[PDB]
Amino acid sequence: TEQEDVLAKELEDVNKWGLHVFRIAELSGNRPLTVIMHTIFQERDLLKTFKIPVDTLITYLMTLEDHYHADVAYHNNIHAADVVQSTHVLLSTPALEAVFTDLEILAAIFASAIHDVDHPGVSNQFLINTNSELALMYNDSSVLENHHLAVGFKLLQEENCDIFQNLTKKQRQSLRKMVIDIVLATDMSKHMNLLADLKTMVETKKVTSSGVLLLDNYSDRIQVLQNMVHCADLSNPTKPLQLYRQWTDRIMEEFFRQGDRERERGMEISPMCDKHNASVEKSQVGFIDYIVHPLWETWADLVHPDAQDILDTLEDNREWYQSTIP
Ligand SMILES: CCOC(=O)c1c(C)nn(-c2cccc([N+](=O)[O-])c2)c1C
Ligand SMILES: [Mg+2]
Ligand SMILES: [Zn+2]
Repeated sequence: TEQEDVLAKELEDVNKWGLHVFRIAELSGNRPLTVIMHTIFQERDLLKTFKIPVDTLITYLMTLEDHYHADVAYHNNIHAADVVQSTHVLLSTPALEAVFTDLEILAAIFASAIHDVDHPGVSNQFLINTNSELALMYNDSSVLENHHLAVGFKLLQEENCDIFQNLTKKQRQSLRKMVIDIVLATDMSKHMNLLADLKTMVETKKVTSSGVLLLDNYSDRIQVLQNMVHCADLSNPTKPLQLYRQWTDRIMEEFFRQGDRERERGMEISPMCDKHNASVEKSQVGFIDYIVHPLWETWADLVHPDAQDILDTLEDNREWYQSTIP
């Protein structure tokens, strides 16, 4: 089949920054997370290493993917597939060669896959301000992130979905802890603290003669994995412009829908959520200057000079967005 052939060809770029993820979503019948996760697991030999039955992996992935909302413009299965694939590329950074174990690799990829599952398309602050059941359950802290974790793990208990069935008890405990530590770190309210700690690691950085990072204890290892997945989460502005612009269109649609809910409820409209008073291009330049560039520049220092091409693209995109402002 032509559709199946073109999908296979697009998936050959799975190890590259700038994978045509939207095209893959279309060609796979809206199954980018399932096909990209399966491809990556095969590429890294994770099914054999952890004795994961192929049917079990696909069943879990399809179930997980079904729990991403198809009517949420940004925080959906395409975003999850994109973060998974971006983490997969970051794990292959020369400076991290042989740094992480297969279990740590599995944890980072799994964390990426479930990190926004069942996202309702509204922010933690909106959930807190509307006295939502989610904010009540989670006592106003990392409300969404706790929920994404709970759903991602609970789905492993569905029929033929336990992809970790052949891991030892110790491996399962370690993976669970790492996944929780990683997904909770994707809460944007923790960004400044995560970045501050990453900068501290860079200053005291220890490397081999080839530039490979030397991370001994759990605190340092998980910190790098947390920042890696956080970078993947915040990687849209570092992708080829055609991809970045699509992600911007999607987050603005999602944000505007939240603002529409806020406006009708008589709530103050959140930043970037007012479709009648928006400055999309100025907001992207601000996002890059204050959040994305500071993070990626620090990551680039940690793995110097492996992230130079990513940083170059980010700066090209910032320049272009700035040029659209008269
Ligand atoms: C593609 C442009 O993206 C954005 O402008 C943008 C802004 C601002 N915040 N966020 C955002 C919102 C919730 C969570 C995260 N995240 O955890 O990375 C990022 C995005 C994706
Ligand atoms: Mg999130
Ligand atoms: Zn995300």
